[PDB]
Amino acid sequence: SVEHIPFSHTRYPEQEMRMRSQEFYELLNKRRSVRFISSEHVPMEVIENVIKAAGTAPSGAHTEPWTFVVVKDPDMKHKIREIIEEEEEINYMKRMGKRWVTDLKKLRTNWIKEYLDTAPVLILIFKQVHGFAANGKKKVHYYNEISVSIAAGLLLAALQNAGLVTVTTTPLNAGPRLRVLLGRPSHEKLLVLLPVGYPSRDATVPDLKRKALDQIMVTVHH
Amino acid sequence: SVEHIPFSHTRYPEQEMRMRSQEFYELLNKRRSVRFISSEHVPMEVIENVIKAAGTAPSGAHTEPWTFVVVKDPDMKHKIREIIEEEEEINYMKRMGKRWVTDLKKLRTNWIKEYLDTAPVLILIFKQVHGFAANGKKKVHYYNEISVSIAAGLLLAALQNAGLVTVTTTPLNAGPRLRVLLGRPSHEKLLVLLPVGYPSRDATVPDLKRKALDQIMVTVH
Ligand SMILES: Cc1cc2nc3c(=O)[nH]c(=O)nc-3n(C[C@H](O)[C@H](O)[C@H](O)COP(=O)(O)O)c2cc1C
Ligand SMILES: Cc1cc2nc3c(=O)[nH]c(=O)nc-3n(C[C@H](O)[C@H](O)[C@H](O)COP(=O)(O)O)c2cc1C
Ligand SMILES: N[C@@H](Cc1ccc(O)c(I)c1)C(=O)O
Ligand SMILES: N[C@@H](Cc1ccc(O)c(I)c1)C(=O)O
Repeated sequence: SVEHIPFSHTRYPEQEMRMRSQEFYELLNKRRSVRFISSEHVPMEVIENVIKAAGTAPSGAHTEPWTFVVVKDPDMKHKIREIIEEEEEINYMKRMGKRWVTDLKKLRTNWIKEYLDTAPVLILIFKQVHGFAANGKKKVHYYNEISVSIAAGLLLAALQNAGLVTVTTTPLNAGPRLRVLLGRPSHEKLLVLLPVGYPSRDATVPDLKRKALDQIMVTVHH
Repeated sequence: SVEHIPFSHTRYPEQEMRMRSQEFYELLNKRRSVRFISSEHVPMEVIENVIKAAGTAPSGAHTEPWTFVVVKDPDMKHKIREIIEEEEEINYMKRMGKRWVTDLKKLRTNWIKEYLDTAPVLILIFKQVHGFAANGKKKVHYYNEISVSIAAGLLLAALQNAGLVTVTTTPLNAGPRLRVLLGRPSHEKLLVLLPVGYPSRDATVPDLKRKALDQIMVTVH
């Protein structure tokens, strides 16, 4: 159907591979989810580059099932805020349940989300649960959720790389209202919302620790 | 429950932010899924650094619901190969269906997977659909699949950054046999399998193109 071509690869000497892999780990390790974000301007060129980076993700059968909806308009951001705070309040009060609520205590999150106003840019990542071809026939988006999550991962990496912060959020039950507000089609579903900017001078994060290597990696012999 | 501490941030001057974001895009853009992988040795230090990088992912309510199972043993890799080829053959013949099969023609994939033997290292990413606390009580892993996929994304980025290649694979219906072979617990499920190494001198990729920016980005006023 399409042509297959020689793959062109950039290879480093081993020592540099070692250093690169270490530095990249050290860089990503400094990524923390930040819930206090400055209103300070960020260059749209950088925002575009991080979205381009996300778009380089692999996807099931090459379907690229993602839409990155960018919101900079203050009225639109605030509209987004109110929807989310409204739904999250019901979430904390009742819909998540006691266990989940208890599970969140360590993070000190609640239903008020100031960052949705203060962050200069919001990125809403929509997955396309199926697509359409040019003739208007439906196309299957194999593993679209995983594919879009991988893209989101790349996006997260690209933000850290560029010196920006965010917090990956899942505004449970806000999806349908957000879809309508933002004029997205019925086959798109909000996956995560990323408020983007610099951290506030007064930003804090929970003193969480990541697992040791021997807690996430298992090597298997015979 | 735990303490909240000042967040420490590394910030660049804007111009450098621009250049960094561009270079990182250009680096990731050169990532392609590679299905022809050399048996040449790769430093385990690098493999560990890419797994460490994956492990830095955010996760729902801080649950880190992932297990990276590393396989270098040739017997064990071959065992993995046979399970997958066996299941994939049924997949192409019958289980995926005509539409999916047609959808894969452009990639020229079939049920034979030489890379599972030739790649010096296989990484099987397992999601923990729920976890256990130290007392043995069950813990909920909120959005574990998304959380693990995001980790996989970071892993993919880390591989490209270190000059390694792979192909993200989903060996449909091979999950249960693979979990048993590899001694993983019942609450772990194989998400993707990544064969890792250098590309074969003769590696090819389909001449696919990515969407234009204006095809993935929408700005809303
Ligand atoms: C969720 C997911 C599942 C995939 N499963 C397979 C697979 O089973 N076999 C395979 O050969 N490639 C698989 N791929 C790789 C895609 O076919 C590949 O990303 C796509 O063709 C675009 O190519 P690229 O990664 O070089 O940009 C998968 C990718 C994703 C995101
Ligand atoms: C799928 C997913 C959903 C998340 N949803 C939220 C959310 O709705 N609200 C929030 O404040 N943080 C959310 N987070 C962020 C996590 O709480 C955070 O990643 C975790 O506490 C560990 O913190 P760290 O990112 O700084 O390592 C989410 C993370 C993931 C992976
Ligand atoms: N897992 C099979 C088929 C396959 C292949 C590529 C792809 O993007 C998808 I979604 C499925 C295989 O490995 O051939
Ligand atoms: N979405 C809610 C609750 C929440 C918060 C953090 C988190 O890791 C998870 I999973 C859920 C909120 O944003 O507060």
